[PDB]
Amino acid sequence: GSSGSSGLRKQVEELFERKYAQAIKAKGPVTIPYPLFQSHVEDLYVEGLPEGIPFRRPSTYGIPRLERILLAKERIRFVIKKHELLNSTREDLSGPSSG
Repeated sequence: GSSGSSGLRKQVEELFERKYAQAIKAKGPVTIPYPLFQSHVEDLYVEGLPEGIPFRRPSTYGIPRLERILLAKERIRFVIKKHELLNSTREDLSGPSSG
């Protein structure tokens, strides 16, 4: 039972952020606001997703569900209609360093 080194979730986790970061040309690790997006799904929403797989924490999706998301990565896309909507919320991350 060894996990960590390369994992679907991680793959998606990095992907999700990646796409998002791309939408903001971010060469760094960014966080995806589930609320800001949930409260504003008419502005902030993920696209290119496969069928039967919405835009939610990849820490829930099934092993097979993730794979697809990775297979749709080519299509996957993050539309940031409202940018400001993002800004303002708490500011400052503060925590450990991941890379």
